[PDB]
Amino acid sequence: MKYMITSKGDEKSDLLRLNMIAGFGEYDMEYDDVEPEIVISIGGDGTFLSAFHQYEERLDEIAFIGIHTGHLGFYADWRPAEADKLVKLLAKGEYQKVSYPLLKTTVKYKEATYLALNESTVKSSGGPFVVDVVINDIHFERFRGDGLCMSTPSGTTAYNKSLGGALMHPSIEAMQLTEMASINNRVYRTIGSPLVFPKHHVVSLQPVNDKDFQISVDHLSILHRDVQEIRYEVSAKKIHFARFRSFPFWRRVHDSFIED
Amino acid sequence: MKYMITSKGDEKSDLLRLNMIAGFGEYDMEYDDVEPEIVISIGGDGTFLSAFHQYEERLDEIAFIGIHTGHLGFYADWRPAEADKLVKLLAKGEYQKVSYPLLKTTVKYKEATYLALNESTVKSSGGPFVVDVVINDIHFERFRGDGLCMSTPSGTTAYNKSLGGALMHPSIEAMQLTEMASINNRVYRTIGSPLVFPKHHVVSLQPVNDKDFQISVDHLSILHRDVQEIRYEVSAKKIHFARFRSFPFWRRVHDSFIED
Amino acid sequence: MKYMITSKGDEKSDLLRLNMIAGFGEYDMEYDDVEPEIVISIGGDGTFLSAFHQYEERLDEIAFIGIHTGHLGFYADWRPAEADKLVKLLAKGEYQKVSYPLLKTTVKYKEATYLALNESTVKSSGGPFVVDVVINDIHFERFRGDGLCMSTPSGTTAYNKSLGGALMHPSIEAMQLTEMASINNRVYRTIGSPLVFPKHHVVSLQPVNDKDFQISVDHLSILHRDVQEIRYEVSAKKIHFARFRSFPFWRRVHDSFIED
Amino acid sequence: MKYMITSKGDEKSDLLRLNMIAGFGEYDMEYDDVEPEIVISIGGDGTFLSAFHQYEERLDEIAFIGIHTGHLGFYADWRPAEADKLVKLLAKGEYQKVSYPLLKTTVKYKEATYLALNESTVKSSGGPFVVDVVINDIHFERFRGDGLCMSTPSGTTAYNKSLGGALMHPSIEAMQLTEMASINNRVYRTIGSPLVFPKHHVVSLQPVNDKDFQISVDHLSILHRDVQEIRYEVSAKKIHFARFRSFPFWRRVHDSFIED
Ligand SMILES: [N-]=[N+]=NC[C@H]1O[C@@H](n2c(SCC(=O)NC[C@H]3O[C@@H](n4c(Br)nc5c(N)ncnc54)[C@H](O)[C@@H]3O)nc3c(N)ncnc32)[C@H](O)[C@@H]1O
Ligand SMILES: [N-]=[N+]=NC[C@H]1O[C@@H](n2c(SCC(=O)NC[C@H]3O[C@@H](n4c(Br)nc5c(N)ncnc54)[C@H](O)[C@@H]3O)nc3c(N)ncnc32)[C@H](O)[C@@H]1O
Ligand SMILES: [N-]=[N+]=NC[C@H]1O[C@@H](n2c(SCC(=O)NC[C@H]3O[C@@H](n4c(Br)nc5c(N)ncnc54)[C@H](O)[C@@H]3O)nc3c(N)ncnc32)[C@H](O)[C@@H]1O
Ligand SMILES: [N-]=[N+]=NC[C@H]1O[C@@H](n2c(SCC(=O)NC[C@H]3O[C@@H](n4c(Br)nc5c(N)ncnc54)[C@H](O)[C@@H]3O)nc3c(N)ncnc32)[C@H](O)[C@@H]1O
Repeated sequence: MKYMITSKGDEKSDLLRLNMIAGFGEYDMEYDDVEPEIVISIGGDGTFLSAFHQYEERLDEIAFIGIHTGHLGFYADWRPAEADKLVKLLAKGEYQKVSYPLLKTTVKYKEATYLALNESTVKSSGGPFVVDVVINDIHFERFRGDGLCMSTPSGTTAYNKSLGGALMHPSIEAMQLTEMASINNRVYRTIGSPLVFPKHHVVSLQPVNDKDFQISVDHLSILHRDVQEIRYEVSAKKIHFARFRSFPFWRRVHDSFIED
Repeated sequence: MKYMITSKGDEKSDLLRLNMIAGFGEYDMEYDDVEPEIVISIGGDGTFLSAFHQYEERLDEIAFIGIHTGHLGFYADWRPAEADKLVKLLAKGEYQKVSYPLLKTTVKYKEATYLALNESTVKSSGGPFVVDVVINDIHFERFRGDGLCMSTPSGTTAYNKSLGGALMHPSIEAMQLTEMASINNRVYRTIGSPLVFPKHHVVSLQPVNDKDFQISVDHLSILHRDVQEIRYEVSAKKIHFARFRSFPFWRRVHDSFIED
Repeated sequence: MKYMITSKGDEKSDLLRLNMIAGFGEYDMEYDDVEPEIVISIGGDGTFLSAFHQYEERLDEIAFIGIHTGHLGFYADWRPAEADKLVKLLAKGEYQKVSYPLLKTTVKYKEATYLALNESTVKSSGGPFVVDVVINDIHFERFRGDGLCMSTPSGTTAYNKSLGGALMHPSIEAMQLTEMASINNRVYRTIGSPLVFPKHHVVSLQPVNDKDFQISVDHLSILHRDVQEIRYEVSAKKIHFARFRSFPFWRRVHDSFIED
Repeated sequence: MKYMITSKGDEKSDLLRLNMIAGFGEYDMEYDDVEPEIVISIGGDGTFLSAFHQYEERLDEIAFIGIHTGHLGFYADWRPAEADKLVKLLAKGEYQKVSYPLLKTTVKYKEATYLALNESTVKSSGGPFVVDVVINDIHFERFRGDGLCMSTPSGTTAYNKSLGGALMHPSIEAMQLTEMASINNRVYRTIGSPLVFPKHHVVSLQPVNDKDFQISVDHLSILHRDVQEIRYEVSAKKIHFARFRSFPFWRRVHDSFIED
């Protein structure tokens, strides 16, 4: 089975990568970073993010594995000392697949589309941030403030969390929108609360004056000029994980935030 | 078709109720508050809550209608001046059904079960509130504070909202747990963020010292003594609404909180 | 110099108390719990609270000392192993005084007055909590929700903190009001933000319907019936601490919440 | 008495400015925008901000007046239709002075100092924002997130408010620090709560890796490279308002946020 391995780049991660490759050499496993069926990421959640985007064009043909070298990561839930056990199980195909929902972002000017594993956020180019929020073609509110964040289920433990958003189990096909320092006057009104949308619901952000926005997708952040619309919806695409043992999302949340 | 009508009790509501009954008299409609197929609530969301609990034993045989007399209610989304149009459509059966998820609460000592349309909350009898939160048999945290609130999707716009919870579209089969003034020390740790659970996930609250709790279910609030466990899960039962026109949840949220 | 010692009641605290008394016996120190000039509290912040209220009638003649036996307390900032050094310094009068502001609460029906070291809160007797907030005789808002909390500066690290309140340096003569799960509709409006008031500002809570309130003052909580007004203001009275070394408030905040 | 008038620039504001000048011509009043004793700002709070910074070098020789043309502003608390009454009172010197505290910001690389009427905030140049917070020379925390905001008392109703900060009466000489989307892990810890500092307390932000910061002061925002320290403290300088009638801060808060 074709596979590839990305690395954080530091000494610890590269040597672990080299050892796993040597181990894979003792099995019927072909290293291939062009069309792998298995992508192993060694490092943190930031390394896993990169691995995901590196292969976002063939998400349906890939099963991802995360190794943390590293504090306990949400995506990288494998200890380094378990690497040898890992190469074994991967070789004999003793694993099933677990899928998480993704977020689709469409920027219309032409138009560009992006896929997020964590979230996509929108900010202004420097001036004040003012946008109209439209839900399924119905004007919901005019948001004034620092920006808006639209998170996937697995992304709720990231940026979303810092903004007061709720943590959602990744078996729920939804996206969550949170506010960033909204102005609430006797003249300016936002909902304040995070909003959780189901599949097929479309949230559209529309410029009021300034048409330039700094739009981020996970770790990537690009300036978009002359934007007519930003469109959010639960993607039809999903990310597939290879799971060899039980590591429940809530236990992962506990170990990362409460006590490990 | 059998039907019944509850009223807020004030002059406006009772007279509207009497007029609708007279109108139903002009059709093949039998008033029956023992086995109605249609329950019409005239008043506010508090009146609708009562109507729901009054008939929670036959939820699968009933379609609910809410009339607000009344500011725009989340459950009571019919204007009084539309009552005559309402009686018409109900008579000719020109309506489909919309269902919302419900919350099941199980209190073990024996055990009692309750059904919530909005939420179920837990507080102490007076002393400090300390409970262990267990998710699917795994200890998640030890909560210290004022209490915990477990909300249905449609209930997220109620008490849940005041506690910083997210608003969830009621087509999502989930429950949301929020904290009430949790103590977060260098010794006491809670997740802080709201938690959204899917169907079949079980959240269990377990006493640490005091075994007495003030437990609320929607408008009802009873003291429970010698509690061994409080168990939350998305109910297998659902509430059924009769819908005659489009009134989207998000538009309802907008009209109630942003601008009507 | 007259002195007295209160104890948490457990083995550790009582024996420490007995040892300190024996140590004081080696100096010109008279034990007196009726008119002490020095009150030593051994236990936690809950024990210190009790010591304070036990002697709130002679606050200007007393210097308080807190010993934690015990995690690091905000009021009890002395390690048990430092007790012997403590008895020494207290005997030779090698200490200056540090004062913190207090909160005065006046309940009118007749009227009762209370003094708080941490905070005073107001809740309903069971029904909904609705009160008019009047600042210096000007109606500020009508609050609907679970309740209101008025905190002293040193109390801001307590209940106030759990409600989203700010931490205030105790050299600032002020009181801070925070909300408890306020309902914010398109019909019900509260400020949302905590409010910090200076000396001589008077905040008055006035019933709208229900005249019965559960009113707490620090650890004490009594039901008041037929209340006409609750009045908050920075007290003219202050609590006096005896300080032998530098232990800055912000360092105390750090050790309690960040890392000790 | 020397005076000057700034304007929002729109038709309404300029004509009001021209009329007031004509009115001042009927009295012993000399227009002078180089050394005015009275600065009148016509527009919004953004116009008042500009007027303040335009003359921040002679704050002790100036009394500011704000006219809103305009919704009710916090600094611009004069209705346009009251302009004629205003010119009268100003001419006869029938006014006393009210002073609000200011915030001093010192950026060391050399060093630059800035004065804020509302707040000063710090963000990263694009990468992650990581800084060490030092209070009076004692390391308090390592902040990871979007940024930090340090607000004056009168500024608490602005940006500070959107970040969950408390509203402080401007008679209190203090500054308030609030967080912007802080990361709180089991490895990263911030206080979370807003912090209110008194006069003479110094808060210092120190780079951990990236030494470049986008630093804002009210409406102004400049990038600073190779920063060694950002230092916050309550300024010795104060802004002076000319007051002709009672318009209490809390009433101003009410009219702006609750109901006008
Ligand atoms: N910057 N940053 N992130 C540091 C933390 O991000 C973590 N992380 C990561 S990836 C690490 C990384 O480099 N991430 C870039 C991410 O930082 C997040 N972020 C940003 Br941008 N601003 C943030 C902010 N202000 N607070 C918290 N997180 C923020 C946001 O999720 C963005 O995709 N993914 C998750 C996840 N799903 N759940 C919980 N944590 C996650 C890493 O473990 C690390 O601990
Ligand atoms: N108390 N109260 N509730 C007043 C508001 O509750 C509204 N309401 C109602 S029912 C009215 C009533 O009497 N409700 C009792 C409910 O009050 C809510 N509640 C409580 Br208890 N404490 C609250 C609090 N502190 N803040 C806000 N809501 C609170 C909680 O949802 C409880 O079930 N249902 C909803 C709903 N699903 N979404 C939004 N609003 C709802 C009514 O419209 C009314 O405006
Ligand atoms: N309940 N309780 N309190 C537990 C914590 O209170 C601490 N404490 C105490 S006293 C301990 C005690 O028994 N306190 C009763 C206090 O509990 C606080 N409280 C209440 Br009531 N409800 C709370 C809640 N929901 N969350 C946090 N604190 C709450 C409130 O301050 C009340 O006066 N004083 C302080 C203080 N000034 N700053 C920080 N912590 C303080 C103790 O150290 C203990 O860790
Ligand atoms: N951007 N903006 N501000 C719009 C509002 O700022 C108001 N304003 C102003 S000045 C208007 C303006 O142009 N201000 C620039 C200010 O915007 C504030 N600000 C920023 Br930057 N980001 C914000 C944000 N995300 N949310 C709220 N306010 C924000 C911040 O206070 C900054 O100094 N001062 C006050 C004040 N002291 N209290 C309350 N409101 C104030 C104006 O009335 C206007 O309604």
